[PDB]
Amino acid sequence: VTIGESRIIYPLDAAGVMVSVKNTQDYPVLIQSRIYDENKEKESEDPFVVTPPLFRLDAKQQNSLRIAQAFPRDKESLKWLCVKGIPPNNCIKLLVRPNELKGTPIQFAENLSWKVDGGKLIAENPSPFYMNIGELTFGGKSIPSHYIPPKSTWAFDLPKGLAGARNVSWRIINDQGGLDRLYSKNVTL
Amino acid sequence: GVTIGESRIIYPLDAAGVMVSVKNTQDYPVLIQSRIYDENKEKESEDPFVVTPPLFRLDAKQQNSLRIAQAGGVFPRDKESLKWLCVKGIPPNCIKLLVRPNELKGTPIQFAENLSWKVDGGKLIAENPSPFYMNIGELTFGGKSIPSHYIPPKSTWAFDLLAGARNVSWRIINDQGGLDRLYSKNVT
Repeated sequence: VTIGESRIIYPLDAAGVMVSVKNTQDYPVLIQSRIYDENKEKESEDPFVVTPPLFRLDAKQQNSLRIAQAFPRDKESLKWLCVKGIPPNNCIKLLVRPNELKGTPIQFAENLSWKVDGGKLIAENPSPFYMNIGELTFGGKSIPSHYIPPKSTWAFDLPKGLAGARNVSWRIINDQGGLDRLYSKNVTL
Repeated sequence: GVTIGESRIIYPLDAAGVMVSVKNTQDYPVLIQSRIYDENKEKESEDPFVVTPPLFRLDAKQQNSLRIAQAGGVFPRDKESLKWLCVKGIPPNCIKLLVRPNELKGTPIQFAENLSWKVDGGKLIAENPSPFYMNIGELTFGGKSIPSHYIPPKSTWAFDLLAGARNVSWRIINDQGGLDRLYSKNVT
């Protein structure tokens, strides 16, 4: 059972950040750590280097990884750190954040606007931060979470029975991995 | 299996409640039992917080959320207080809960450098003058790793241990659950 949802905030053009990994089992695991693009696809040339990229983490052991940059300055960019283990898969958001950005995601959570078209509920995020939805309800039905990209949109597939629905509520996940306060709006017609 | 970073919950002292998600990573359903404990993971006579729902079903790979609401504990306004939320998954995990007065200026990383260190009685003793828990993520003394423990606010922590050694290096864990920059000092 996991509590909360960690994310890594990488200040844009920092030389690197350190990240702790822990083996929760009483057996050793070989872990491979790699940074992927926002869709967990391997990039042509990795935008980040992880050290050690591959090592043996013994039973109950904790170890630090170095993540080093190898980007727009008006908004965040999303990558993923994925740690894959086998005997000798956990993906976490790596939010590349320009120092130029003012404020934090919770200050912009209320600013999402919503439309319905083509059977989808579409969020618009005018802010420079990923609005990482952690709870989403439309017409009283839970909708699976997905981030709303900065200065962009995200369109959610809807379960049956929601034609005509108006009422959306949401919570973002804050930088600390917790769920923020609830906001409620009607869909713009 | 392999956890990345270390989540904590920041509870503003004046807040009615906070919310956190819980996920069942197994391919079978479990019943989630949640409770709040004191800083030593022991039950209090009257729980200073209430978690709802205290018991619920999470099916395979499903997630839901818990509400943690203060329930009458009187917390000081001059420093942080530490509690634990512990969750157990049962067929049909503990996280720090840091109570933070709105009166406090700054965040932990702004005071991480201010730890000072002494050695007495075979222990390495950290002094934390700040009003925040300094949650150690990495600690070395004389080049040897020392198991981490929080350094409580306006107080101290003594680590079991190197008689000649004077050089301490440390990283705290920031509010986001990540490792902060490295600091080095010699003991006083």
